[PDB]
This record gives sequence, C-alpha cells and structure tokens, in this order.
Amino acid sequence: PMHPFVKALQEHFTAHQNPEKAEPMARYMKNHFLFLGIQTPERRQLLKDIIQIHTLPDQKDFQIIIRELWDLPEREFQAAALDIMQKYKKHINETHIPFLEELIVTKSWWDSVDSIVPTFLGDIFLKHPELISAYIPKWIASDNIWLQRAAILFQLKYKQKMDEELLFWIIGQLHSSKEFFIQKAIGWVLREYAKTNPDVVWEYVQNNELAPLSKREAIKHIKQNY
DNA sequence: TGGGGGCTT
DNA sequence: AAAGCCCCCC
Repeated sequence: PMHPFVKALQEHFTAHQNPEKAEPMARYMKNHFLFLGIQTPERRQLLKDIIQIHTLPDQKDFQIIIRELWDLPEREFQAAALDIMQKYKKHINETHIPFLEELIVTKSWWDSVDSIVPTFLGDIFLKHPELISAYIPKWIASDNIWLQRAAILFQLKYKQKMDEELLFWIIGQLHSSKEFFIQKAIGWVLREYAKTNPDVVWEYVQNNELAPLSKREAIKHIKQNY
C-alpha cells in the first residue's frame, strides 16, 4: 500500500477483521478468496473513518489507489475499491474503459464484475454509443468469461432504453457457452428485461436455443402468466 | 424448484 | 426504516 490512503485503509480493515465471519463469507464465493470477515455496513464505515481522516484523494490518484487495493489478498479490499470508484463516478469516462477491463479480468468473480458492469459500463455506453462496436464484439470473442458476462450485462438496468436487437444478438453469440456464469448472465438479463417487456422475452425463450438453465432462470417470474 | 442473511431503498 | 428482493446460493 505505497499510497498513504491505501496503507491507512489496510491497517484499519486489518485491525477490525472478524475470523468468525471470514469463513462463511469465503464459502459464499466458493473459496476463491481470503476474507477478513467484514460485511458491507462495517466495510463502508471503516472506509468512511479513513476518508474522514485523510479526505478523499485527488482524482489524479484514483486509479493508483484502486489498483493497489486490487492487488491486496483479502476480498474486502476489492469491495472497498469499488465503493471508492463509486465516489469518483463523476470523473470516470470513456478513457477509463481499458482500466475497467483490467478490473474485470483480474481477481475475477461475479461479485466484482457485476459491480463494475451494469453501472459504470452501462452509463459509459449510454453516453458514448459509438464505443459499443469497439468493445462488445471484442469481449464476446475474447473467450474471457467475465468480459463475455460484461457484454451480456452492460444493458442490465436499461429498462425501456434496452436495445432489443443488440441484446438478442449478444445472447445469440453466447447461447452455446458451457460456462455456468454465462448461462446465468443470459438468464438474469432476460429475467430483468422481462420486468419491462415480458412478451418479447417469453417469445425469445420459447423460440430460440439456450441452455435449459438459462431458460429456467429467464422465465422464473413470468411463467405463471402464460 | 423457488425462496432465503444480507443488502437496498 | 420497515419491508422487498436475491446478483448469488442450495
């Protein structure tokens, strides 16, 4: 934690770790990560304490801090890094897409990736429509399952802004994936979109090839209506 | 299947 | 802030 802010945060988090909570938190993530055992309320308070002391670092340092936290072993530091990224949301723009790509493909799991994609990337592509073709096809073809999940979920919260043709194209490109988290992402985005346009999702699921898992996930809340 | 402490609003 | 939702999990 070269940067003083990251050092303080690490010291403060470590001083407040809870071994009894570490185990179940770690199991939730299929043991891919060590945990300190600090849940979100306390994790955010501990971040608040440090901000109260140091003040939020200048925007020129924000990528440095986030990377340094990403390199720390315990998962809470990546969670804290995302809390921090949210506080800098107004300074995050299209020039940061490569930075966000690195975050997605490093220490990858659903918890970090879902926290990056629908909000930060979703907003970026809304403001910069021309960049969709520069990133989405590349992510789909990358064979990195987390970039693939990113391509599927960037429109997750769009509601009526959903580009249906694009969504169905992206899903079509990944419908044969044998990856659990891709099949789940397809199910999720379809299920979420069905809150807005259930008819189109129902017809899509009935008439197109998807894993049974994705079909089950997609229709779990609307099947009682058909 | 379909619903649940941890999270959100 | 009482109450709904659930990425995920099983």
